[PDB]
Formats: sequence, C-alpha cells, structure tokens
Amino acid sequence: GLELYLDLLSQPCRAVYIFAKKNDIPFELRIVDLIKGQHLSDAFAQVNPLKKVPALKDGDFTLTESVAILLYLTRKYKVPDYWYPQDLQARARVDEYLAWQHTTLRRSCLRALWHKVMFPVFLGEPVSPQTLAATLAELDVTLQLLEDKFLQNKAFLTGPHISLADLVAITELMHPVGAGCQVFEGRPKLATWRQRVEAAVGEDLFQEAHEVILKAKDFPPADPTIKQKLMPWVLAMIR
Amino acid sequence: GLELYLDLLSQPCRAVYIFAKKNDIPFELRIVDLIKGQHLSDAFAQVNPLKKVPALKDGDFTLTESVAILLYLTRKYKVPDYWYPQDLQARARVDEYLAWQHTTLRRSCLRALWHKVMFPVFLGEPVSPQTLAATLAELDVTLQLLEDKFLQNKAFLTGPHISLADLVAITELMHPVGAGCQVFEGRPKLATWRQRVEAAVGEDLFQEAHEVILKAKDFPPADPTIKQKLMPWVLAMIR
Repeated sequence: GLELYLDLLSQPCRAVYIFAKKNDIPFELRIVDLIKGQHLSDAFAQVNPLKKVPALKDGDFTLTESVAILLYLTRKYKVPDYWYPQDLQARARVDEYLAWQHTTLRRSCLRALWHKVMFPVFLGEPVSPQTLAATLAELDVTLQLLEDKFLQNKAFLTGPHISLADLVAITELMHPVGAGCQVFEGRPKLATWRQRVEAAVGEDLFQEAHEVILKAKDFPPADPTIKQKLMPWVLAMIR
Repeated sequence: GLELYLDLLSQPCRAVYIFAKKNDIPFELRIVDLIKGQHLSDAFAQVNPLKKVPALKDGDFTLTESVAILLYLTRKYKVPDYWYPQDLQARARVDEYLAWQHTTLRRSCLRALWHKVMFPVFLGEPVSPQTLAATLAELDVTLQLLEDKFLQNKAFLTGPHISLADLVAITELMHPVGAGCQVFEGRPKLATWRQRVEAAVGEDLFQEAHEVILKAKDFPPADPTIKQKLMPWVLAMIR
C-alpha cells in the first residue's frame, strides 16, 4: 500500500510523520537512517534517485518534497478541512507560508542545528565563530518574520485553527531547539502558539516525533567513511 | 479590484504575468522597478512589508509568493484544469516540482545571472572566475536534474500537457539565457520542450514577458546611490 520513507532526525520527515499519524492514515514506516548514510545507499537510490527523505511510495507512484507529500495525503485521505481549508484566501495563506519557508525558516533552522552542534560534535568539523554568529542572527530575523508576517495576533499561523503551515513551522523550530538555541525564550507569543500546536497535534505524538532531534547533540561522532559520505549531503542541505 | 505588483526582470513575476495574461485575468499592473530600488521604498513597504515582488492585492487581501499567487489565481478565476490538474497524482507532480525548485533551480538560475552579468556590468563588481566557474557548473548539475527527475522523455515536466510547473521552470531558465549561458544548446530534449512551452503560452506573450531579462546585459551601470541601496538586497537574494 502506502509506504513512507522517513527519518525523524529530519524536519520535513517529522511533519509528514505527525500528519499521517494524527490523521490515522495507514502506512508502512520505512526508517532511513540518515546518520548511517542509508539515504545514500544503492537500495534507497532505487526508491528515490534524489537520495533524500521524505519519500512516499503508493504502489507504482513515488513522490518527494514534504509540501507535495502533505498535500497529496490531505487530498487522497480526505482529512479534515481545517488542515487546508476550502476558503480560497485561507487556503492561500497556507500556500504562502509553505512556499515562503523553503528558503527562509527551513534554511535558518537547519543551519542553526549544523553550525551549533552537528558539525563540531557529530562530524568533528569546527565551525568558525563568525559563521555561527551570522547563523544565529539570521535565525533571529526569521523568527521575527514568523511572528510579524504570519502569526501576528492569531491563534495559529493562518487563522484560529491549526493548518499544514503550523505543522511545517513547528517541526522546523524544533531543529534549533534540539541544538539548544534560545527559540521560545523571549518570545511569549511563539511559546503560547507552540503549546496550542502540541495540544492540537496530541502531546504524546508530538513528543514521539521529536525524540531523535532532541538527542542529536549526543550522537556518537561519525567514523571517517560515514563522514566522507555525509559531508556533500550536509553541505548541499545548508548551502 | 485585482492588482499585481511585478517587475519583469524577476523570475517569479514573469510566471505570474504570463499566467494572468494567458488566462485573460483582469488586473491592474503595478510596475515595481527593482533596478531603481522601488521595492525598498516606503510606499512599497506598505504594499508588502517583505519588500519583494511579486505581490498580489485584491481589496483588503494581500498575498506574496509566486506559488501561492499562481494557485490563488487558478482557483479564483476558474482557469482550465490542465494548469493544476484534478487527478491527484498529476497535481502532486506539479506540487513536487513547485516545492523542489525554490532551493535548487531558482537559486542556480539567479546566481548565474548575477555572477555572469549583473554583478560585473550593472553593479560594477568583478566576480572571480573561480566563483563563476562554480556557479555555472552548479547550473549544469541542476539542469541535468531537471531532465533526469522531471522532464525525462515526456512532453512536459509533469505529463503530456503543460502545467504551472512548466511555466515556473521556463521563466527560471530564461534568467541564465538572458545572462548568455548555454542552457538549451547541447540539451535537445530541453530545447524541444522550450518550443512546446512557448507554443502553449503563446509566442507573442512569451517574448513580451522576457523583453527585460533579454536586455539585462545592456543595463547602464547603477549609480553610487542606487548601488548602495541595492547591495544588501542582492547579497541576501543569491545566498
């Protein structure tokens, strides 16, 4: 039937996983261990030639990109309208966030995890303090935008109920949280939003989805061969 | 009524312009001259605080992001369904391409134009040959992905008919074409696809839309006032 190729270390994977689980969508979970380079293997290259997760397989149909996967699952499984409302402007707000985040918040949250923790600790690659300072500053800018452009004075990013947008944003923000960054500290509007999102998703599910990213800082350092395999994947990922 | 804030120098703005004109969507065109720093003006900041184009205004409704604007116009104006097909897997292919391009082809095409032409010519800022070589090599890799992942031996990127995906892709590719890159030379499958796309869009409209980018190489160099204004925008954009 439906197979989802995921690693909960990955931000887009957590969004897909939460969404499928919350909506009781049946699927076979296929774990792709990123830390062990399983996405770079010949076996996975058969599933997804792009060598990235998440990937969906629905019979002979294969799909990549978390945004595409989320919208496909929304439509195919007739999930509640609140995820992607029928009103054209409400729907557009979800589309706008989903488009905006690719080059902004997704990038800043990823760079925060890698520059602060995963490079120096896991890959044994020191990061220059100038690079880390620029990364943390950029994260601050993107968090301010999250508040000023999207959330504003609303309960959620696009209106009074959770939507796909909130699911993508929250799993992004958990990346710097795993890195030990001061994300929700000093931002009470984001902190209260997080609690509302966790409630809407289910606290146990939210926690389950985030177990791996919260222990990333404690991964054993990669062997030379794994480091060699992963470097180009990491560098393309963050740019 | 509907207002579209656009500069045809911009890749996403061309996609939006072509889509609206092809579909005979009535709108008021508001030119925002990027090269004059108009997007950084106090006036435009009132339209779009993010200071980017394209932007859409429909009364009290404002919308950013080309992907969100294209989908909104598709829905509001009841355009022919081929642009965003009803079949769920076909629609998913359009979503997959639209998600993918943000961090890949969009970025390579932008960097190509800037490193090859707009920095040295317009901004009077030499680019090292090593930098340009890396940028053009990266464009080459991304064009191979476009062929291997999306087009393959199909007529169009997502199936037998044009969709929003092809419109976004072709407008992106015209950036390096304007820069004098060999995009379609050496790639016959892309060359034939380009002809099918121009035919589907309308050749007059296609040429009209690309007037500005095809003469970017002849832009008079920015004066010191304009250059100081634009530089931080430029740097953030190609990063």
